[PDB]
Amino acid sequence: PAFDFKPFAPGYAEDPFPAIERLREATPIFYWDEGRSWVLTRYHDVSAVFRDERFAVSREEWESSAEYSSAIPELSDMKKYGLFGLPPEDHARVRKLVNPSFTSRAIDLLRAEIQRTVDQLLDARSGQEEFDVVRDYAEGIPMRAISALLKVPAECDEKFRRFGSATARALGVGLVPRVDEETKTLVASVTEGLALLHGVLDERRRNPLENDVLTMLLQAEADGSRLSTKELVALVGAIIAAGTDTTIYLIAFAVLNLLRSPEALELVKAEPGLMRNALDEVLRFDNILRIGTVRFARQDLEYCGASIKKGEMVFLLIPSALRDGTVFSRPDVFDVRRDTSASLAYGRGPHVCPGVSLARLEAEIAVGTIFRRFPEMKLKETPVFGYHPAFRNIESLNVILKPS
Ligand code: HEM
Repeated sequence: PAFDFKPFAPGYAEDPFPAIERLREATPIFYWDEGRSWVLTRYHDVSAVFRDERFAVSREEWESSAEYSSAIPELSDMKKYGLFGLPPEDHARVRKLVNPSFTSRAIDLLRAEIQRTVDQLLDARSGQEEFDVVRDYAEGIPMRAISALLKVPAECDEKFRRFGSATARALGVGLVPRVDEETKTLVASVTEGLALLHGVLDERRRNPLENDVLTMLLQAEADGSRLSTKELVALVGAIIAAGTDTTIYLIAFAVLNLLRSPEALELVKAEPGLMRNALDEVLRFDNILRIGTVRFARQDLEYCGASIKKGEMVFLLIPSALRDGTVFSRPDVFDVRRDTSASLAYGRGPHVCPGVSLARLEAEIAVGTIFRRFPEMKLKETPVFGYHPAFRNIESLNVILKPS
C-alpha cells in the first residue's frame, strides 16, 4: 500500500491518477523507497504543511546544508539568496517589495503585447501543413511576457527561455534521481543567462525608467536597503525560471483538455467568461506537476504517524491532493463550472505564487484566441510526454486547425 511509487515510469506523465489514487486511499502519508523523503497524498494534510511554520523550504534545515555547497556551484547565490534560500523574515521583506508589480491590475498593461505575440505565432504557421501547440505555439509565449515586464527586446527572448528551462531542471537536481538534459550544456545555458542578466541590470542602472520593475528593485537595494545585489539578481532569475515551463504546460494542458472534453469546450464557447474558471479547473483536474512541492523538516515530529528526521525532505503530492474526493465532489471529472477556490495549484502561505495573475492572463489569451479562430480544431496523434524531473512535460501536440 505505502509501497511502490514510479513517478518516472513510462505512461505516468500521461495518466498518473490510477496509480497515485491507491497510495492516497490506503496511506495518508508514506515514505518513498529511494526517496529518503516522506510523501503526503491527502488534501488537508498537504494543505496544513504549506501554512505550517514547523516546516521549511530550504537546506539550512535539511539533512545536508553542505549538499548544495556542491553540484552546479554556479547557482549557489541563487539557492542561498533566492526566494527559497531566504530565512522566513528576509523572505517576507522581498515579497512585499515585489508583490505590487504582480497584481492583476498592474500586469494588465501587458495585454496588447501578448495578443501581439499570440497572433504572430498563429499567423505564421496556419494554412501550412500541421501545427504543434507546444513547439509552434506555447513555447513562444511565456518568455515574451516576462521580457515585456522587465522591458527587454524580443531579441533576448530566445536566450532567456533557454535559461529558465535549464535552471528549472537544474535546481531540481537534488530532489530527484534523473534529468532530461545534460550537465554540460545546461551549465552553459545558466552561465550565459546570468551573463545577459548582468548586462540588462547595468543598462537599467544606467538608463532607469519610470514605473518599472527593475528600476524599482535597483533602488530598494542601493536605497533604504530592503534588497541586496545578491537577493536581487536571484530574484529576477527565479522569476524567469519559475514562470517559463509552468506557463507552457498550462497552455498545452488546457488545449488538450478542451479537446478531450467536447462538453467542456461547448460551454466555453457559449459563455467565454468561463475560460478563466476553466483554466483553473485544468490545473485542478490534471496538474502540471509530477510529484508536487518540497518541504524540509526543522525539528522531529510525527505528522500523521511518522517520526521524521530533523532535516528530512517531504514531498506534497499535489496531483493526488487535487483528486481528493472529500474536498471535490466527483473529483475525477473535468468540470468547467466547478468551484475551484480550493485548488492548491498556485500554493498557499508566504510563498504562494506571485505569478498567478500573469499566468492566467497569458493562457486566457493563448487558449481564447486559438479556439476562437480555429473552432473546428481537432487532435492529430496521441500527445507525447517527456521525463522532466519537476513536472509531467508534454513535448508534442499536433492538431488540425480546420479539417477536410
Ligand atoms: C501556470 C503557471 C504557474 C504555475 C502552475 C505556478 C505554480 C507555482 C507554485 C505551486 C508555487 C509555490 C511552490 C511552493 O509551495 O513553495 C509557485 C511559486 C512561485 N512562482 Fe509560480 N507558477 C506559475 C507561474 C508563474 C509565473 C508566470 C511567475 C513569474 C512571472 C511565477 C513565479 C513564481 C515564483 C517567483 C515563486 C516563488 C515563491 C516564493 O517563495 O517567493 N510563477 N508557483
